Amino acid sequence: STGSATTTPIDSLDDAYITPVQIGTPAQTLNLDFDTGSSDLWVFSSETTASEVDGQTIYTPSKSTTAKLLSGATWSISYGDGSSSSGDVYTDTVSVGGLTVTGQAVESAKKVSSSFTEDSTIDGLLGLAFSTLNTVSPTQQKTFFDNAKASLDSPVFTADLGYHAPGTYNFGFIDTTAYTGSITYTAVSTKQGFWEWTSTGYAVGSGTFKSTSIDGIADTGTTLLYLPATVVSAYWAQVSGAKSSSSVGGYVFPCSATLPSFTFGVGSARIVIPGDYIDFGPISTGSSSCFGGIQSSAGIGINIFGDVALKAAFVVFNGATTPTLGFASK
Ligand SMILES: CNC1Cc2ccccc2C1
Repeated sequence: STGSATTTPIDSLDDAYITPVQIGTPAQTLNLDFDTGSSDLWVFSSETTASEVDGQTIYTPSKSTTAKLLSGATWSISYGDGSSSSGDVYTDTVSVGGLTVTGQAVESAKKVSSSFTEDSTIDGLLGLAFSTLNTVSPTQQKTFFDNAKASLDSPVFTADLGYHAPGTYNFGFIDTTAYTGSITYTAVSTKQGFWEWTSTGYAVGSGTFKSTSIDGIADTGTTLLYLPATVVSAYWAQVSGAKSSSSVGGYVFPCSATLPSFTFGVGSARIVIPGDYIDFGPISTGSSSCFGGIQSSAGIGINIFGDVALKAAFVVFNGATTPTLGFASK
């Protein structure tokens, strides 16, 4: 089998992407944030504290003839940005772009943190990291991809995120029309449960490429590109007036600037992030200070190749027995 679904930016900055997902019988369609940095499929629901729902579409398990309470199971997750959610668990039928999994764990939120409430466009998350990170207790549950894998034509999914435009998540096949050149594959460590890999270096604008190993994760659920402070300083030093602001929480730059590109290495290949992808707009409405899309990972403990990096590439998440990542230009 295969599946193919369009993913759409939630706003004009590409702060996140939402993909429609069918849950239950009859189908209830929710717009989920596909997150290769976590492993829980959770949704706003009829069980979510009413004061914490503000515009989201909710899953109502009592209206699904295929929903079954997963008795005794609970979940609780905290994300790198400080947000969190928790609740209980149902199993139900879940379909993405025509690909159906029966018996998928659908984690129903009883509580969500304020950042989720305040984002009316995101109805939940669909985790695509390794199932070893799934938070369901006492019986850990498998991701949608892990459940689908054996049925897929090939044990892969691909992320093709757009810049200020829709893109595509495919399951089970690699669309050879969706990229240019060849796909360069690179080794993955699953030891932390992430799609963790080592970039071979970087360049700023038209500058010379610096060969240096940068271990990080391919994370569709993170907006920005988080890299070591040395790399990030070298980038922003090429933008007149750019500075790290403790009050704002990262590098800012004059909105009048033209940003240089940023290149990262994948083996001997190179992915070029255009400068415009690094502009996240005014820090507050009407400000002439703009927020940068490349930020330091120093306070995080891991480098994160988030959407800013991934949207410059066609990305293959290869879930074969030895997983690997593939990157192509597009
Ligand atoms: C670090 N990324 C996590 C945190 C978050 C917040 C809003 C939407 C998605 C996600 C995944």
